[PDB]
Amino acid sequence: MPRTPHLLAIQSHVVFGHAGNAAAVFPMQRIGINVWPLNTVQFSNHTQYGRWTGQVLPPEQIPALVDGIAGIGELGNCDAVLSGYLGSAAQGRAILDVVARIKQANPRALYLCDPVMGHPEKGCIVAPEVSDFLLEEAAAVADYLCPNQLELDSFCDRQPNSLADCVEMARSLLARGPRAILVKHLNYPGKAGDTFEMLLVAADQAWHLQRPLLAFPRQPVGVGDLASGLFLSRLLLGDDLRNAFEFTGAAVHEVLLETQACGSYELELVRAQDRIAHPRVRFDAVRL
Amino acid sequence: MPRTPHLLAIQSHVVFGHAGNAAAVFPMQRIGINVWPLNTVQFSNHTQYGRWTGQVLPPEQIPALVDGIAGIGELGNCDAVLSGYLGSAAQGRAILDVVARIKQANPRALYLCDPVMGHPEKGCIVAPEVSDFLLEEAAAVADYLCPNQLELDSFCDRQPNSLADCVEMARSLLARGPRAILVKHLNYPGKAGDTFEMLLVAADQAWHLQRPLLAFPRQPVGVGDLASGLFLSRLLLGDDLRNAFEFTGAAVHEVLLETQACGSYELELVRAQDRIAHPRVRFDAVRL
Ligand SMILES: [Mg+2]
Ligand SMILES: [Mg+2]
Repeated sequence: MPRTPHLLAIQSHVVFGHAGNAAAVFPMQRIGINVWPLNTVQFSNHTQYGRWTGQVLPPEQIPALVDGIAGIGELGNCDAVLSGYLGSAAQGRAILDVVARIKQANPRALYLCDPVMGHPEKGCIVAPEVSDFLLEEAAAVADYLCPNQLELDSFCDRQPNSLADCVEMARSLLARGPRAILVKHLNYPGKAGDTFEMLLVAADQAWHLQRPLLAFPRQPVGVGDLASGLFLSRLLLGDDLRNAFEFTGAAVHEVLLETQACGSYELELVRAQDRIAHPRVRFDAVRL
Repeated sequence: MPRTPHLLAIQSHVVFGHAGNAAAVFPMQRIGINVWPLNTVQFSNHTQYGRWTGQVLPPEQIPALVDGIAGIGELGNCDAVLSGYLGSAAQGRAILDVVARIKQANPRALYLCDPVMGHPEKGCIVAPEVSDFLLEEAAAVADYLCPNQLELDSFCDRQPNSLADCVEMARSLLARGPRAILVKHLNYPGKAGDTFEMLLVAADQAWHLQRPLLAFPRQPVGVGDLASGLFLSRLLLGDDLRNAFEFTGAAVHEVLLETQACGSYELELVRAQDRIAHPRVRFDAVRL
């Protein structure tokens, strides 16, 4: 059995429930990744409850922690950096500094950026300096950029007419530097109302993944965090682009099926773990 | 399949490597526990490297976080509280306040205290107010108290002549309130030099567990954290005292075997995970 990959995950932490690192870390470890969790905040619970308690790490604590890891000579063992929601451009910059430092120590390290500008329940909830930093700075250094449709539309300053337009939008982002664009959640006029769709676009290839949309009274939080981390993990474990894409789609569906069957608002990560590791159902990606 | 237990784990976090919550959380989730990780610190790496970076949570942030969970109405779902190393008596008190609040919301909740006063590599490294708080306050409310021999000897103000004396020492701690005393690491005159031994003592019963001591150039950190969390998890999953005890012994040995076979200083938790969930070898406890 080959060496276990190492991944530095720089996101929110919640004590109860699942969001950010609390949505991603356990699933990635479960499928064979040594995760280094750098928690950018510690809250009681995620913000979508409309109430929470906790303090946010000042952004300088991010490169300080990485400096500590450099101090024990371990930074070269890091195979990837993963980021998600950012509370400020200052936090974003601290993350990019850490990405550059890790790439210095290991030139093969990957950076995956999950740009978060809001959620479908509300709209854009991020300051212009955050959305501007994501496009102008993070996208310029990210190996993999993983927007939802909201961020895709903002990045491109374009609203799609069709699935074709979403494909061209993702393609147009490649000119910025990333080797692939994962659109983790599609929304375009004429998309079937009962379907959850994803796109993966590289210069090489374009893939469309379709699965049934599950009904919930309240949209569970951290699905994007889960998808991003699993996708990156699969790539570190040697999957090609299409197989990482299909695994992610299949594993996220298992979590959601378990979450739904339990009547839970929080993702049933522990209960569904065997089906994260080995999903029963595999939805095939279609080439565009 | 029965409901997944919930456990609040209130300990240190390290970004790289394994100690405190970073030694315990993943293994407990892996065997079927929903863990609520409340990180009392976030350091770059554990302190036994002799260098590290990070800030410590002020102790008032502990009941504040739990207050947040109460605010979303979830505190009653907590089945256990787990603590380990304490940086101050003030931190200890905040943990006990949280234990009392949880026991109010769920009278069946268990508190397991892993009292940490040092490690065998050095000696006692904790202030008298910490070691005094552990005995006088934590032991008075803990359902399960899990000392190493160092803490057993300090608590009893007694040095053992034999294994028999260690048994009587553990027994004498029951008068303080705990339903069982797990001595996670035994050391007494005449113990075989190549053996790792544990005791579990309840009013009911006394068990001795023996396994081979593995050779390492540097003692791996977090073995006690791993053992405490697995033990408690097994009890939440319905094991009796002897079976929780034997599972813990077996699962910790698998991690150590993988850690040793890799030539690693840090615990190989991810690599060994299938053998945490289902240990190959089971060492039988012997009744005393
Ligand atoms: Mg997200
Ligand atoms: Mg310990």
